[PDB]
Amino acid sequence: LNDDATFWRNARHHLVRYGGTFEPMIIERAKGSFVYDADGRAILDFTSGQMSAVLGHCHPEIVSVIGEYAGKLDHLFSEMLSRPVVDLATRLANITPPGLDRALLLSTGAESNEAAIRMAKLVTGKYEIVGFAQSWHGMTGAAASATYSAGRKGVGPAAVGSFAIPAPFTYRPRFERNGAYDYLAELDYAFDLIDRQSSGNLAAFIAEPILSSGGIIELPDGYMAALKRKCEARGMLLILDEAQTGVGRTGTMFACQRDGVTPDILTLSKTLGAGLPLAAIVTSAAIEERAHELGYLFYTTHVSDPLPAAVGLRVLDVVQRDGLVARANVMGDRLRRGLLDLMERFDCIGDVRGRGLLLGVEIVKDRRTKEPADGLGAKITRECMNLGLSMNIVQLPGMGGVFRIAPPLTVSEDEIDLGLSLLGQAIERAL
Amino acid sequence: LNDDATFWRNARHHLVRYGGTFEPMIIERAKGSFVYDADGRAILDFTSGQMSAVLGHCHPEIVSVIGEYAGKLDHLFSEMLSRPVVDLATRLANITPPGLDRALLLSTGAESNEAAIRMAKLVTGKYEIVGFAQSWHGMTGAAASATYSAGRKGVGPAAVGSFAIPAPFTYRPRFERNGAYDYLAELDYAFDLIDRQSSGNLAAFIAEPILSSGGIIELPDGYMAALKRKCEARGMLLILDEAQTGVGRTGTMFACQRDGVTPDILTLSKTLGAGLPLAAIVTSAAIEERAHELGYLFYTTHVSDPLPAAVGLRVLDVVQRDGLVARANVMGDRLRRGLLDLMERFDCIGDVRGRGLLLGVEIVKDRRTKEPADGLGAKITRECMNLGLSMNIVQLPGMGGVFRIAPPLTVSEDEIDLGLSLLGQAIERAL
Amino acid sequence: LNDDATFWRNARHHLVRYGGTFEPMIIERAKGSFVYDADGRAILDFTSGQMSAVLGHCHPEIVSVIGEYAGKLDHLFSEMLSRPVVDLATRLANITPPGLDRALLLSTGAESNEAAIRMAKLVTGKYEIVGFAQSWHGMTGAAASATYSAGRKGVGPAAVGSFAIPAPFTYRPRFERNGAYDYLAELDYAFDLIDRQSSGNLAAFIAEPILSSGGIIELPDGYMAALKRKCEARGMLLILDEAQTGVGRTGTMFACQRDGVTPDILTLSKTLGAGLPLAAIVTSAAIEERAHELGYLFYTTHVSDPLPAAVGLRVLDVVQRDGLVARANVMGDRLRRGLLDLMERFDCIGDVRGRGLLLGVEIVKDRRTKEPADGLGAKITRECMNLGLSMNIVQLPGMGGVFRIAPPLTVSEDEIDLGLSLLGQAIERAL
Amino acid sequence: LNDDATFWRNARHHLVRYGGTFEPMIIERAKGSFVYDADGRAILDFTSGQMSAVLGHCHPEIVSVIGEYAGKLDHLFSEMLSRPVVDLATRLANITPPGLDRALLLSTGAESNEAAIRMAKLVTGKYEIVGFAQSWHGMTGAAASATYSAGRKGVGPAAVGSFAIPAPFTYRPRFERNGAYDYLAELDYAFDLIDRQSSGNLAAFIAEPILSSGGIIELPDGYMAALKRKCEARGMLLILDEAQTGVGRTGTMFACQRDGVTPDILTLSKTLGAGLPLAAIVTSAAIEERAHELGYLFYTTHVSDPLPAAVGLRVLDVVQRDGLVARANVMGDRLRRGLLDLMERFDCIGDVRGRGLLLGVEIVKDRRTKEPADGLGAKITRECMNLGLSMNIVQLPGMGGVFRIAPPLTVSEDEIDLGLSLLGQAIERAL
Ligand SMILES: Cc1ncc(COP(=O)(O)O)c(/C=N/C2(P(=O)(O)O)CCCC2)c1O
Ligand SMILES: Cc1ncc(COP(=O)(O)O)c(/C=N/C2(P(=O)(O)O)CCCC2)c1O
Ligand SMILES: Cc1ncc(COP(=O)(O)O)c(/C=N/C2(P(=O)(O)O)CCCC2)c1O
Ligand SMILES: Cc1ncc(COP(=O)(O)O)c(/C=N/C2(P(=O)(O)O)CCCC2)c1O
Ligand SMILES: [K+]
Ligand SMILES: [K+]
Ligand SMILES: [K+]
Ligand SMILES: [K+]
Ligand code: NA
Ligand code: NA
Ligand code: NA
Ligand code: NA
Repeated sequence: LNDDATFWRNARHHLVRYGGTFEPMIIERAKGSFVYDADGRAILDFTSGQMSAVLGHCHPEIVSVIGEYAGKLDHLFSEMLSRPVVDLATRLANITPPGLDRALLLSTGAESNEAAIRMAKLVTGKYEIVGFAQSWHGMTGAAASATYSAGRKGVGPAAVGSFAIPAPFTYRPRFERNGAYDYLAELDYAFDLIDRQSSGNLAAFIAEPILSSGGIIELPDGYMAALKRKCEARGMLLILDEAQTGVGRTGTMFACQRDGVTPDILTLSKTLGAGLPLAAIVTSAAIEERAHELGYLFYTTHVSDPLPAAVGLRVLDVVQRDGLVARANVMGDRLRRGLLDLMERFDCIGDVRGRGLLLGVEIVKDRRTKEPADGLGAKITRECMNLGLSMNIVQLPGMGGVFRIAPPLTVSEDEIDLGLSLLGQAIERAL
Repeated sequence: LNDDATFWRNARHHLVRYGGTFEPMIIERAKGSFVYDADGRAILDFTSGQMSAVLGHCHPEIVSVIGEYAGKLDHLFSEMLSRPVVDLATRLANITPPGLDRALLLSTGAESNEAAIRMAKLVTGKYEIVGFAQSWHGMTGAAASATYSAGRKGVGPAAVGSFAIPAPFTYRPRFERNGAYDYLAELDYAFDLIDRQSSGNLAAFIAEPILSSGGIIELPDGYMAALKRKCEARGMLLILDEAQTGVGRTGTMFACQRDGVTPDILTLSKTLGAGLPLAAIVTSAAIEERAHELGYLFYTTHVSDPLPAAVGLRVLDVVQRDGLVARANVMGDRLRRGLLDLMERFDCIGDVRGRGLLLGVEIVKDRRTKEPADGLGAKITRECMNLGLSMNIVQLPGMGGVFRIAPPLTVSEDEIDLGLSLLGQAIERAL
Repeated sequence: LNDDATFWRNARHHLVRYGGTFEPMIIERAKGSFVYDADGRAILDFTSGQMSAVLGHCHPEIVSVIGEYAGKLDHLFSEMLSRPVVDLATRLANITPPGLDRALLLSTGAESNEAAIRMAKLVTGKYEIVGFAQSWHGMTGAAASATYSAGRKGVGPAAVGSFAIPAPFTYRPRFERNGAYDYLAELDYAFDLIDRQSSGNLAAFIAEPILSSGGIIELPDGYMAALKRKCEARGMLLILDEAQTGVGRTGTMFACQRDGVTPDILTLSKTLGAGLPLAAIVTSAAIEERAHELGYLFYTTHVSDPLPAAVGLRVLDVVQRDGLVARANVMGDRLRRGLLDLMERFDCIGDVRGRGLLLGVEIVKDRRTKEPADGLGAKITRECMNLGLSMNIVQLPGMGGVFRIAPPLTVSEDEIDLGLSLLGQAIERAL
Repeated sequence: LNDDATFWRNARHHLVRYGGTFEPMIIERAKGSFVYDADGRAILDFTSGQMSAVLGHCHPEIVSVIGEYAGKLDHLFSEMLSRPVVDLATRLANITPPGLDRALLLSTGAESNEAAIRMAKLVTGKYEIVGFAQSWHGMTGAAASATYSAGRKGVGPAAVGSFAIPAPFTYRPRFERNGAYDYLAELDYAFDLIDRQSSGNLAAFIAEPILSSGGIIELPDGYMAALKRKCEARGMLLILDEAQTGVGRTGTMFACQRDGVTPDILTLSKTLGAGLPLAAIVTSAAIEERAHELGYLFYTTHVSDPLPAAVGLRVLDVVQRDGLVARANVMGDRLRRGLLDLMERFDCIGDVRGRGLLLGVEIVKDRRTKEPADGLGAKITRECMNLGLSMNIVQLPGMGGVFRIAPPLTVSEDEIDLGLSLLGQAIERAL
C-alpha cells in the first residue's frame, strides 16, 4: 500500500515544500507510458513525467547507454573533452537548422536559458530582456526574471531591465483592428510601448514557440517571423526556449522548424535529457565567435560531462531511428481527434489546441462566454487520477484552466485510446 | 592517439567556448583516481573531475545503483513522491546538524544556491545579499550576483542589492588592530559599511566554509561564529554553500560541523552527486514552515527525481560505510606533509593550506615579499600534466596562483605519493 | 544689437549645453506678455517663459512682494516657521479640493514630484511607479525614471520598478473595441500587462492631467476617474502632476477639479512660482499622518523659505482677485476660435486641442493620413520668431510636431489677436 | 507673541512634516546675523539659515539686485539667453580653478548633483556611483542614492550601482597600518573592495571636500589628491559637491582650491544663492564638449533664469569686493580660539574641527573614551536657543553629536564673541 505511515511521516518531517501538492501515492516503478504505485497500480503518464520522457520511462536504450558510461566515463574536469560531448554537440549542429553551429552542454532548462541570456547580453553589450506575459523559463535568476506566468511575487526585485509583452492568443483575443484580431498589430503596438520604456539597452527577446506552462499557447501564423523582425530591427537577439517543444514533441525535431524562422540562440533541456538532467544551448558560429572574443564565460561542474552527453546522443539517436517525430504526428493526431470527439460530447470543453503531441484542453463554463469553469478543472483532474490517468492542468488569470497533454513520443495507439477513455469518464463523472 | 583531426575539427566547429582552454587530449575512460586519454595514458585526477568525484570515477556502487533506477524508476512528475527522495531527504536531516530538518533535492550547485537565496528572501521579505569578495556560487542569476571571485563584468547589472565584504585571509592580511591581524575587527568594520549602504533590506549572507575557487581560503577561528552573530543581529539568514566542502571533503561530513556553527540554510551539490547532476538545500523546520506559509515556490523538471536521489543516497551510504570522511583526514594528512616537504625543498611555495582533502598551494616569487610568481604557476601545471597529473590553479588579483588539490576520498596512499612525486618533478622542471 | 561678439564669445566658451538650441538673440527686458531683445524688439511670449509666467513678466504685485521679503525675511533654517509658509500652506489646503489638507513647500517641479513619489513609497512600503509613455516629470532621479516623452537613453538604468502605459490619445488612437476607440478598454488592457509584470510592489501612478511636453494630450471623459479606480484597486496612490495645468491655466484652479477626481498627492510648481523657483506637494491629512509615523523625510535648503512662500501666496492672491482662472477661459476661447479659423484656412493644421489657455496645435502633412509634416513645424516656428512671436513645438515618435500655446493668464485680447495674426503669417510664409 | 493659536493651529492642520521638529517660535524678520521672533526676540543665526546666508539675511546688495530683475527681467523660456546668465557663467569659469570652463545654472543643490551625475554617466557611458558613507547630496533620485549619512531606508531600492566607502576620519579612526591611522591605506583597501564589486561600470566618485551633514569631516592631507588618482586610474569622474564649502565658507573661494586638486565637475548651490534658490555645476570644456556630442540633456523651468543668475552674480561680486573669503578666516579663527577655550573649560567637548567658518564641535561623555554624550548635545542646543543662539547638532551612528557652526561670512567680531558666550553659558547650564 500507499499508506506507509513511516513514509508519510518522514515525508512530512523532512521535505521542503516547493509548490503545488504531493500526489497521495508512492511511485515504485515506471516503464513505458506508465508509472506504478505502491499497490502496483498502473498509472497512465499523460505528461511524460514532468513533460520530459519522450522515450517513455526506463527506455532500454537509455538504460543501456546509462550503464555504459556510468562504468566507462562519468564525469570530468570541465576542461577535458571526450567523444560523447563533441558527438552530441556535432549532432546538434547537424539536426538543427542552419545558422546553428555551436552548442554548449549543460544540466538544466533554466541553466540553458541563463547561458543564452548571458551570451546575448555579452555580445550586445546590453541587458534589457523581453518575454511574454505568460512565459515560463525557470526558477533561477534570469530565467525567473523573464518568467511571467508565475513566481514574480514576494522574492525581491526582478532583474533590472525586465519586460514582457502579451503573447498572441487566438482563443482569447484582446486587440482588434477592423473588427478582427490583429495579433500582428498587437505585436507592433506592444513593441512601441517597450521602445518607449527602454533605456536603450534591449539585448534580447525570449520566447517559447508554444507557451506550455502558459496554457499551450501557439504563436500564430507569421508571428514568429514578424517577431524576429522586431528583434533584428532593434539589434536584439531572439532566443527560442525549446525545453518542451524541442526534440520532436510538436512533430518537428524543433518547433522553430515549422515557421522556418531560425533564432539566434536555441535552448534545449527537458525533452533532450528525456528525464535526465542534461540541457544545451545552440548558437551561430558568428555569435559564438564574438562571445568568445568578449570573454564569454559559463563554467559549471557538469558542463561537458560525458555521461549526460551520452545519454542525450542516444536519445537523439533513438528518436531519429525509431522515427518518433512522425509518431508524434500520428499519435497526436489520434489524440486530437478524440479530444475533439469529447469536445463534441461535453460543452465544458471550450478549446482543443496545441501541436503534435503537445495538446491543450481549455475548460470553460460557457462556450459562448468562455467563462472559466471554477473547480471543474481540478475535479476532472482528480477523477483522471482515480481512473488511473495522470493529468496536469494550469491555470492563469483570465482563462479556463488548461489540461496539458503530453504523453511519450513512444506512446501506443491503445495507450492513447485508453487515455482518451479515462478522460471521457473523468469528465462525465466530474460534472 | 589524441590527434583525431575529425575530433578536433568538429570540436572547433561545434563547441561554444565557455571559459579557460580545452585540455589537448581525448579522455576515453576513467576509473578510480584516474582518467585515460586516447593513447591510454593514465592521468592522476588530483581534482576529482571538476571537484566532485569523492567516490572516484566509475564507482562500482554507483554504477550499481545507476543501473537499478535507470531501469526501475527514472524520472517523474514533480508532484509525485517515491522512496529514494524521501529516504535521501531523511538521511540528510539525519546527518546534518541539528536545526536542519528539511531538504529540497535539485540538480545543480547554482540551482541549490538560487533556491536557498529565494527562500531567504521569501521568509525575510527582504532582498539584499552579502557574500565574500572572492566567492563563487554559480553562473546563474542570483548565484552569479553573489560571486565575486569572477564573472561580474560585461553582462549587465548584477542583481539589485548585491554586496560583498572581504574574506578573512590569514596568508595575506590587510586589517591590523594593534600590530596584528584582527580579522574579527575586520568583520565588524565591513558590516558597519554594509549597514551604512543597506536600504534596510538585508536578507542573507552567503558563504563557503572554505573559499575554493577563491584560493582555498579557510574562515579562521571563531569567524564563522562571529559571522552568524552579525546575521542574527540583523535579522538575516546565514546560508552556507557546501558544494565542495560538504560530504566529508574537509574530513567532517560538513565543514560547518567543525566550527559547531549551524547555518539557516545549507546547500549541497558537487560532492553530493559525486559527479552526477544532483543538488540540495537543507533548512530548519521553522524556516521551511514559514516559507511554505508564504507560498514558497521552487518547481523544476528534476526536483525530486528518483534516479539522482538514489544516486546521492548511495553516495552517502558508501561514504559512511567505507568511512571516507576519515580517509579524507588520513590521506589529507599524508598529502599535507608531502606538500610541506616540497615546500621545504622549493622557495616558490609560499603557503600550504586547506583542510582534509581540500588543500591549496600558493605559488610565490619571494617568501619574504609573497610576490606572486608570474607564469610559474601555469608552468608547474603544464608540467604536472606532462608528468601525468591533472592539476588546477586559480588566480585572483593580489595573490600568487593557488593549486587546488582535491583527489578522491577513495584515493590510495600510493596514489598520493605518486601525486606528490609528479608534483615535485613538475616544479623542479618548471623552475 | 543682438551681435555682441563678446556676449556670444563667452556664451560659447562658458555655457554647458543642455538641450535644444539657444535663441539667437539677447533678452534684455520683459514685461507683461513680451520680452524685448537687445534691439528693443518686442517679442510676444506665447509660452509664458518656460510655461510658468501666468501673471506675465515682471508683475507689479510680484515685484512688490519680492521686495518686501527680500528686505524683511528671506531665508531661514528649515526648522523655523514663519507666516508666509503657514499662510500659503493654508491657502493651498483651502483652494484645493477636499481630501487635500497638507502641503510641503519646495523649489522645483521635479523636486515636488520626487517628494510625492518618495512619500507614496514610504506609505505603501512599495516602490514600483507607473506613468504614461509620453510623460514629463523632471530631470532628477525619480522624476526622470517616470518621464517617457524623452531622456531615457545613454545615462544608466532607470530606477528599479519603472513602468509606463500608453496615454489615452483621441487624435491618434490605436486600440479599437468594436469598430471604435475604446480608451477605457485600453487602460484595462495596459493594467493587466502591468499586473503581469509587477513584483507585487506597485506604489503609485503618476500623471499629468493634460500631457504637455507629450503633445497637449488631454485625458478623455471618465479616464481619470477609471484610472483612480485602477490605483485604488491595487492599493496604489494616484499622484497628479499639475506643474503647468495647475493654478488656473486650464481655466480651473486645478485641472483635476474638472474631472471631479481628487488624487492622493497633487504637485505644483511652474505656474505656482509664476517664474520663480517655488514648488509644492499637497496630500491628505491621513496620508500625511501615516508618512509622518513612518518617518517621512524630505529636508532641503529651501523647503519652507519665507520669500518664495510669499511670492506664491501673492500669486494665488492676485489670481484669485484678478479672476484669472476665468480670463483663461475667455482668452482661451478667443485663441481656440482663431486657431480653428487658421485651421480652416490651412490644411497642415491637423488638430486644435487642449483646454483653457493650454492649447496645442498638431502639424500634419495630410489630414486624411495625418502624416507628420517634416520640417514644416520647425519652419512655422522659425517664422513666428521673425514675425516676433515666441513659439514652442514638441515632437515625439508617431505624431506631427505640436505647438504648445500658453500665453500669460493676464494676456489681453489684442495680444491674442496679435498672436493669432503673426501665426497666420508664419504659416503662410512657411508653406 | 509666539503663541498665535491660529498660527499653530493651521500649522498643525496644514503642514506636511518633513523631518526633525519645528522650532517653537514664529520668525517675523531677519537681518544680518539675526532672526527675530514674534516677540521681537533677536536670535543669533549661527548656521546662516540652512547653511546658506554667507552675506547674512536681507543683504542690501541682494535686496537691490533682487528688485532690479524682478521688475526688469525675471524668468524666460529656457532657450533664451540674457546677460546675467552669461555673466555669472563667465564669472564662474573665471573664479574657479583651471580646468573649469563651463557652467550650467540651476535651482537646487540636489539638482546640481543630479546634473553632474547624469553628465558623468553620459560621458563615461557607465552608471556606478561611489560616495562616502556619511555623505549628503540631496533628497532626489541620484543625489539621494549617493547620500549615506541618512535617508536610505523605507523608500524602495536605491539606484542601481550605488556604493559608498568610509570617509577618512581622524577624530575617530578605524584602519591602522603600523600602529597608526593610515587613511591613505584605508582608501586603497576600500577601492579594492569596490573594484571587486563593480560590474565594470564605475562612472564617478562624488564627494564633499568637508562632510558637513556627516559631522564636519575634513578630508585629511593628500587624501583628496590620492582620491583623484583612484578615479583617474579607473576612468571615473571625480565630482566635488561644494554646496556649503564653496564660495569662501572655508576661507578659500572653493575648498578644492586648498588641496590644489581640481575635480571633473564642481557643484554649487547653498552658499551660491546665499539663501535664494540658485545652483550650478561647472565642468571642463573637454567634458562639456563630449557631453554635448552625446546629446547631454538637463532642461528645466528655471535653468538659465535671469533673476537668480543676477542674484548669484551679485553675491560673487559682493564677496569679492567685501573680501569675505578672508573675513571667513579672521572670524573663523576668532571662533576656533573661543571654541578651544571652551574646550579648555569643558571636558564634554571632545573635538574642535573644521575650516574657515565651517567649524564643528564633537560632544563626548569621556575624552579618553570619546563616548558620545547622550542627550547632552540636545541639551546644549536647547539651552543655546533659550540664550538666543540658533544652533545645529548632527548625530550619526558611532560618534558624539556635532555642532555645525557656520555663521554669515559677514558676521562681526562681537557677534562672534556674543555667540561664543551664549554657548559657554548653554553648556554650563546643560551639564
Ligand atoms: C561553492 C560553489 N557553489 C556553486 C558552484 C556551482 O555549481 P555548478 O556550476 O555546477 O552550478 C561551484 C562551482 N565550482 C566551480 P570549481 O569546481 O572549479 O571550483 C565550477 C567550475 C568553476 C567554479 C562552487 O565552487
Ligand atoms: C519553457 C521552459 N523553460 C525552462 C523550464 C525549466 O527547466 P527546469 O525547471 O528543469 O530548469 C521549464 C519548466 N517547465 C515546468 P513544466 O514542465 O510543468 O511546464 C517545470 C515545472 C513547472 C514549469 C520550461 O517549461
Ligand atoms: C553637500 C550638500 N549637497 C546637497 C544638499 C542639498 O541641497 P538641497 O537640499 O537644497 O537640494 C545639501 C543639503 N544640506 C542640508 P544641511 O544644510 O542641514 O547640511 C539641507 C538640510 C539637511 C541637509 C548638502 O549639504
Ligand atoms: C509636468 C512637469 N513636471 C515637472 C517638470 C519639471 O519641472 P522642472 O524641470 O522645473 O523641475 C516639467 C517641466 N516642463 C518642461 P516644459 O515647460 O517645456 O514642458 C521644462 C523644460 C522641458 C520640460 C513638467 O512639464
Ligand atoms: K565537467
Ligand atoms: K521531477
Ligand atoms: K529653509
Ligand atoms: K528658464
Ligand atoms: Na544547424
Ligand atoms: Na539535522
Ligand atoms: Na482642500
Ligand atoms: Na576656471
